[PDB]
Amino acid sequence: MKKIAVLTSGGDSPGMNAAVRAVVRTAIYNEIEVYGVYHGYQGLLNDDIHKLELGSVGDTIQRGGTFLYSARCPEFKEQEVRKVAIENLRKRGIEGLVVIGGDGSYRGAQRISEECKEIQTIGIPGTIDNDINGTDFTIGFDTALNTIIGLVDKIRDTASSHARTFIIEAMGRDCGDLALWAGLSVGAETIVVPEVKTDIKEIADKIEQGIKRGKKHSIVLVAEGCMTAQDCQKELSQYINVDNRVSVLGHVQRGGSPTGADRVLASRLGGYAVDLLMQGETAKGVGIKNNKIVATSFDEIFDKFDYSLYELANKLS
Amino acid sequence: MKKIAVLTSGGDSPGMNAAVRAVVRTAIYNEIEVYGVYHGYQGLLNDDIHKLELGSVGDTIQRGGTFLYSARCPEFKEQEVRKVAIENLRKRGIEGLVVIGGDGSYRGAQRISEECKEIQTIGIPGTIDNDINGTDFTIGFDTALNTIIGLVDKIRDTASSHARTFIIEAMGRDCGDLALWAGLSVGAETIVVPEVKTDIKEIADKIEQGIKRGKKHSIVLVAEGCMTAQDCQKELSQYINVDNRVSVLGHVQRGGSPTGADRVLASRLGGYAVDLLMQGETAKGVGIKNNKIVATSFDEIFDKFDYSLYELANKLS
Ligand SMILES: Nc1ncnc2c1ncn2[C@@H]1O[C@H](COP(=O)(O)OP(=O)(O)NP(=O)(O)O)[C@@H](O)[C@H]1O
Ligand SMILES: Nc1ncnc2c1ncn2[C@@H]1O[C@H](COP(=O)(O)OP(=O)(O)NP(=O)(O)O)[C@@H](O)[C@H]1O
Ligand SMILES: O=P(O)(O)OC[C@H]1O[C@](O)(CO)[C@@H](O)[C@@H]1O
Ligand SMILES: O=P(O)(O)OC[C@H]1O[C@](O)(CO)[C@@H](O)[C@@H]1O
Ligand SMILES: [Mg+2]
Ligand SMILES: [Mg+2]
Repeated sequence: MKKIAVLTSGGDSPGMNAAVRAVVRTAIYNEIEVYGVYHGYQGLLNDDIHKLELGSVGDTIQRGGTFLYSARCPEFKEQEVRKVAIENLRKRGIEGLVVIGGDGSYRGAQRISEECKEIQTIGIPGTIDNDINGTDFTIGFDTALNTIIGLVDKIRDTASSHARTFIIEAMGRDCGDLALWAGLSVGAETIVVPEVKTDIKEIADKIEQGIKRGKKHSIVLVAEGCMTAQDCQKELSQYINVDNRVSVLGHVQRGGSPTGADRVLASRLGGYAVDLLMQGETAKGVGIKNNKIVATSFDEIFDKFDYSLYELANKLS
Repeated sequence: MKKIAVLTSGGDSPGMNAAVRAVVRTAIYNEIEVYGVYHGYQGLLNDDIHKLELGSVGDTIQRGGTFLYSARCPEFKEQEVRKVAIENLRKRGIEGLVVIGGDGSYRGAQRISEECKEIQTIGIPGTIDNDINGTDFTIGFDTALNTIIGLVDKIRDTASSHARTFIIEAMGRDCGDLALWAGLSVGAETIVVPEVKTDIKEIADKIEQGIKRGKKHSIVLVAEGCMTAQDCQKELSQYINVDNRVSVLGHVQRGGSPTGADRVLASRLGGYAVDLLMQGETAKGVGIKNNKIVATSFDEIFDKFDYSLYELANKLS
C-alpha cells in the first residue's frame, strides 16, 4: 500500500476538509504517497489527479466545503466509463482509494474494488443528511444541526415579537434526522418528518388547542423529505387560518466551519480509512456506532430513525 | 411520586436550562407537581423552594446558565445540616429530587436518599469538564468544546499574521477532555493534559524540530488540570526562546447558548430522570454510554481518557 488516492463526492459537508487532512497526514506519516482527485468521480475520469504534500492540507481543518471539489458524474454507472477511471489510477501505481461522500459515492467505490484487483477502496460517510448506513452520525450532521438551530433561534425572536407562526423547511433529503434533532433543540411545537405518518388535520388541531390555552404562535419544522414548507402551509390553511410565514433554510445548511464533533469524527474516520487500507481491507464504509469506530461492508451498508426521540420532542412541546 | 423537586448545583454549564425544562415538562405531562429549588443546596437549606408551572420554563431551552441558580453549600457535608434540607422537602410532600450537577452534587443526592426514606434522588451530569462517571459526555461539554474552538480559531488568525506561538489555557478541572478534543479540532501542535506524562523538554524539541522544517509558530493547548499556561510558558523558556503569548480562555467556556448535542442530551436525561423516579429508582446518575441512555448507581459512579484519541492528534500534528 504505497500509493493512495482520496476524493470527495456527492453533496459537500462541513468536515470533509478535516477528513481529507487526516487521510493525507496519516498516509504521509506511514510513508505512503497520496494523490488528490479533484471534482469527485469526474476528476477520476478527466485525470485531474495530483500528488498532495503535507502543506497541501495546511489551513484546512477549520474550513467548510471540500478543497478537492465535488461534481456529479452519472456516467460512472457505466462499467466501460469506469475502465478509464481505473486506468487513470493504475497509471500512477495507486493501490488504495478513499472516497468521502454518500450512498452514491460508496457504490462508485464498490464498483472500483469489484473491477480492479490491484485497488482497495474505503468509504468515509460525508453528508449533512445523516442518511448513510454503517454510522450513527455522518460527517456534517452535527454542523448542519447547529446551523439550523442558530437560524431558527433567530426566527424565534421575530416570531415572538409578532406572534407569528413559522413553517420552516430543513434539509435532509429522505431523512428526518436534521428536522428531528433541530426541532427538539428549538422546542418546535410540530416536527414533520417522512418516517412518521403525517397528519395535517392533527397538526392543525394541536395548534388550535394551543391558541385557546394562550400560546399565540408556533414553529413547525418540516423535513424536505416529507413535503415542502409551502405545501405544508397550503394544506394547513384548509383546516386553520393562522398568521404565518414560510422559511426555506436552504444551502446555508451545507456550509460553515465544522463543529468540534465533526472535526473529531472526520479526523478519526480519515485516519481509520488509511489504517484499513494498510491492513488489506476493501469495500467497506467506516463509521461510529455506539461510540466505537467501526467498518462495515458496502453490502451490509446497502442492504436509524429514533422514534423514541420523536416521541420525547412531542411530549416536551 | 406526586411531587418532585429539581435543582442545579456545582459549576453551571450550557444545557442545564434544557435539562430543567425537560424535568419540568416531563413531570407536568405525568401529572406530577414540580418545585424549583434555587441556589443549589443553599436553597434547600434556606427553603428557597417554589412550584414551577409549564410557563416557568418557557424561553429557556436555548439559554445558557441555570435560571435556578447555583451556589456552594459546603455545610451540606454535615448530616445535621442535611436534616434541615430534608425537612424542607418533606414539609411540602416532595417524594423525588432531581439534582443537575457534578460529583459533589451527586454526593449530596446520595446522602439525601440514604437519610430520608420517603425521598428518591436522581442525578443528571451537568458540567463542561466532562469529568463525571456514568456518562461518556456531560451536559455542557459539547458547547464548551465549541466555545474553545471558536476562540482558538480566532487566535490562529493573529498567530499566523505575526508568526507567533500561543500557549492557551483551557478549562477542565482535572480532566483533559476539553484540551484534547479542542486541540485536535484546531490542529494544535502540542496538547498538554494531566492524564499523560508531561515532557516539557520534549515539547521544546518538537517545536524546534518544527522551525528548522519551516513552521514558524504553533498552538499549545494546555489543560488547567496539568499546569497554568504561564507556568508552561516559564518552563518552556528554559529549553527554548520563541516569540509567544499566553491566553487564558477562562469563564467564557462556561457560557453561551448550548449546542444541539447539549440540548438533545439534556432533554433526554431530564426526561429519563423523571421516568426513573416514577419507576421507584433512587441513588443513580443518568448518562449516555456507547450511545444508549443508561442509569448507574452513585456507588459505581464514585468508585474515560482516550489515549487513542491523544495519539491521533499527535500523529496529525
Ligand atoms: N450505482 C452507482 N454505481 C456507480 N457509481 C455511482 C452509483 N451511484 C452514484 N455513483 C457515483 O457517485 C457519485 C455521487 O453520487 P450522488 O448520488 O451524487 O451523491 P451521494 O454520494 O449519495 N451523497 P448525497 O449528495 O447525499 O446524495 C455520482 O455522480 C456517481 O459518480
Ligand atoms: N461529599 C459530600 N457530601 C454531601 N454534600 C456534598 C458533598 N460534596 C459536595 N456536596 C454538595 O454539592 C455541592 C456542589 O459540589 P461542588 O464540588 O461545588 O460541585 P460539583 O457538583 O462537583 N461540580 P463542579 O463545579 O464541576 O465541581 C457542594 O456545595 C455541596 O453542597
Ligand atoms: O445541493 P443540491 O444539488 O441542490 O441538492 C440538495 C440536496 O443535497 C443535500 O443538501 C445533501 O445531500 C440534501 O439535504 C438536499 O436535499
Ligand atoms: O467557576 P470557578 O469557581 O472559578 O471554578 C473554576 C472551575 O469550574 C469549572 O469551570 C467547571 O467545573 C472548571 O473547568 C474550572 O476549573
Ligand atoms: Mg445520492
Ligand atoms: Mg466538585
